[PDB]
Amino acid sequence: STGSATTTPIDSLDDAYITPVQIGTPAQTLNLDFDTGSSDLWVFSSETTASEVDGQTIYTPSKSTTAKLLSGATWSISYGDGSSSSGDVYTDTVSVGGLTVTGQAVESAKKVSSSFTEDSTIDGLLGLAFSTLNTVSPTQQKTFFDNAKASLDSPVFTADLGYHAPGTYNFGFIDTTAYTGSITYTAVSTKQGFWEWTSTGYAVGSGTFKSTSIDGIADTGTTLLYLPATVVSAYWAQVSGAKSSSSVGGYVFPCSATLPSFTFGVGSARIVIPGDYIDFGPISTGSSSCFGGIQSSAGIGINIFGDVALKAAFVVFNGATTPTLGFASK
Repeated sequence: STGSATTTPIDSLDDAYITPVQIGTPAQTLNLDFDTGSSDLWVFSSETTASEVDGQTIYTPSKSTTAKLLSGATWSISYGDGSSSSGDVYTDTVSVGGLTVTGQAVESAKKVSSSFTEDSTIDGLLGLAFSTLNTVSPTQQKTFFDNAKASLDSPVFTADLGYHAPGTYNFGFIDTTAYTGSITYTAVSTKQGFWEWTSTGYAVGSGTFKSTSIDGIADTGTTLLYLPATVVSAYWAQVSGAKSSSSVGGYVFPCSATLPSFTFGVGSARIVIPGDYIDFGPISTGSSSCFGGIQSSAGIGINIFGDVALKAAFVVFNGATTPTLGFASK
């Protein structure tokens, strides 16, 4: 089997991407944030504290003839940005782009943090990291991809995120018309539960490529590109007037600037992020100071190849017995 679904930016800055997902019988379609950095499929629901729902579409398990409460199961997750959610668990039928999994764990939120409430466009998350990170207790549950992968034509999914435009998540096949050149594959460590890999280096604009190992994670659920402070300082030094602002929480730059590209290495291959992918717009409405899309990872503990990086590539998440990642230009 295969599936193919369009993913759409939630706003004009590409702050996140949402993908429609059918849950239950009859189908209830929710728009979920596909997140290769986590491993829970959780949704706003009829069980979510009413004051914490503000415009989201909810899953109502009592209206699904295939929903079954997973007895005794609870979940609770906290994300790297400080947001969180928790609740109980159903199993139900879940379909993405024509690919159907029966008995998928659907984690129904009883509580969500304010950042989720305040984002009316995101109805939940669909985790695509390794199932070892799933938070369901006392019996850990499998991700949608883990449940589907034996049925797929090939045990892979691909992320093709757009810049200020829709893109595609495919399951089970590699669309050879969706990229240019070849796909370069690179080794993955699953020891932390992530799609963790080592970039071979970087360049700023037309500058010389610096060969240096940068261990990080491919994370579709993180907006920005978080890299070591040395790398980030080298990038922003090429933008007149850019500075790290402690009050804002990262590098900012004059909105009148023209940003240089940023290149990262995948083996001997090179992925070029155009400068305008690095512009996240005014820090507050009407400001002429703009927020940068490349930020230091120093306070995180891990480097993160988030959407800023991934949207410059066609990315293969190869879930073979030994997982690998692939990157192509597009």
